[PDB]
Amino acid sequence: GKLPPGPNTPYCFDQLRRRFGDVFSLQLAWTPVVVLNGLAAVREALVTHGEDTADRPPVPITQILGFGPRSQGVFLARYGPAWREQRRFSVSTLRNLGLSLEQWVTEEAACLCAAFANHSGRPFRPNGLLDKAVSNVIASLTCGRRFEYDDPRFLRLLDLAQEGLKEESGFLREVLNAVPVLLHIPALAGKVLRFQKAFLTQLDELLTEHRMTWDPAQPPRDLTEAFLAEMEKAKGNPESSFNDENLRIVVADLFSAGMVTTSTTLAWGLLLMILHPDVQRRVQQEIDDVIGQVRRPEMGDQAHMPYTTAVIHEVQRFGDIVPLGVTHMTSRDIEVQGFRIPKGTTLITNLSSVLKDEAVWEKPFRFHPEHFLDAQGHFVKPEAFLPFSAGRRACLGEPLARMELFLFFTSLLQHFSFSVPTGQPRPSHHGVFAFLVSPSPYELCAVPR
Ligand code: HEM
Ligand SMILES: C=C[C@H]1CN2CC[C@H]1C[C@@H]2[C@@H](O)c1ccnc2ccc(OC)cc12
Ligand SMILES: [Zn+2]
Ligand SMILES: [Zn+2]
Repeated sequence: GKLPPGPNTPYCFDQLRRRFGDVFSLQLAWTPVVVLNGLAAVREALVTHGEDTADRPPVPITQILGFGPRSQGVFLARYGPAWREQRRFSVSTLRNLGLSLEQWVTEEAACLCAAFANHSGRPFRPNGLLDKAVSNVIASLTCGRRFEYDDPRFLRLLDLAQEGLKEESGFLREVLNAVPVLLHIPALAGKVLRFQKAFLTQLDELLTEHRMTWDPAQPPRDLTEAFLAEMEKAKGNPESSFNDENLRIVVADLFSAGMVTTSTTLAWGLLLMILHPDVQRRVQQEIDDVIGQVRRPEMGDQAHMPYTTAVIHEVQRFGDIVPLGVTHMTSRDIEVQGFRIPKGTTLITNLSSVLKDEAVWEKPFRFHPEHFLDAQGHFVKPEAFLPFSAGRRACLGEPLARMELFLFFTSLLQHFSFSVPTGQPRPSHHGVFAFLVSPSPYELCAVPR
């Protein structure tokens, strides 16, 4: 079996793809890595061989966060029953709460609009408030409450989360994962994940309060209550993943996976609306013709707003916030584009190469909403639209994220006209790579309509 050819990062991989093709390999430290580029490669790996590519590479430092065999959360959980039980529970719970989450999102959108209006037309960076609105949607899903935009514990929670994102990058974490033995030195153990650990600690305090107000004689109001109820039925069952050590991990996974993604996406959205005011006006025209100017947007509006739906999809395509997705690990030998992938290889899915594929999209490096329209103005979704990846491990947040993007974006453009402040440089459309790819900082003016 022949192996893939091969010898900041997103540009580098797209460079190597040019040189060695769509499936190439690397040795990143002591990890054999295979990178997949383009729709064909990614689907072959994640769908056709989806059974064998749905594992995660082990992360030894998660011991520090209370992880264990039946306590792996969902995002990093190894392929196996502790992942599948929590995967199915979150997917189902999200779905059940639809029957609601939309009500929580819609209320949050009105809170956000009111917070935007308080800037009375003066320039401001939108990011802070977008984070808060998006964080309160997760708060609503997980604990059945929101927090005020100036609640002290709410702000510390978001602060801890931002600092915890940074801890995903570093020399220290790379060494400790390589040799988990170094974790016996307390000086090192206490430093690796101090912000993520502090987040969980702050979270415990919220979960303890929620556990006091839970009414178990009523149907669960939110996901923590659904979990607690499952935890009751599972007392006496050492096989269950429904336990107090997993609860805090699963809820931390939903916050930390769901905040920065949806928020960054919305930040790209507003930036592209001030760089392309003509798209903005067309969206505001479609809003006026379908929704009007008083009534709050509802999810039922989306099927009648093909242009707004195109724009929101193009924001995700152009924004391309998670260029390299989330790593997978193979649990069996597989074949991709002919090449042999050994068991235990880390797979990197180059989602950027799918979203920006020049063979598929008309002008992939332009902001071009017609990427999702046909000449008639019908919304069409190409198969290369994979901002959430594919297969068994594809973003379980996707239905909620879709709801948030549509209800936050259209609520905002319903009530405000957005522009570049009249004395500043046209902000760049080029992102800042980090954990996520986010817009380079900008301010905007939001004036009522
Ligand atoms: C625009 C917003 C979002 C984007 C672009 C996004 C993107 C992604 C991607 C690329 C993955 C990796 C799939 C893979 O492993 O191949 C992922 C996984 C995941 N996402 Fe999202 N995400 C978004 C919002 C959310 C939200 C709102 C939540 C929670 C409600 C969420 C929760 C998760 C979880 C738990 C996983 C792990 C799934 C698993 O391992 O089974 N995400 N997301
Ligand atoms: C590729 C990164 C993924 C790994 N975790 C699950 C989803 C994302 C982010 C998150 C973690 O980095 C993280 C970031 C920020 N604050 C956190 C707070 C607690 C936490 O508990 C597991 C994990 C956190
Ligand atoms: Zn509750
Ligand atoms: Zn058509």
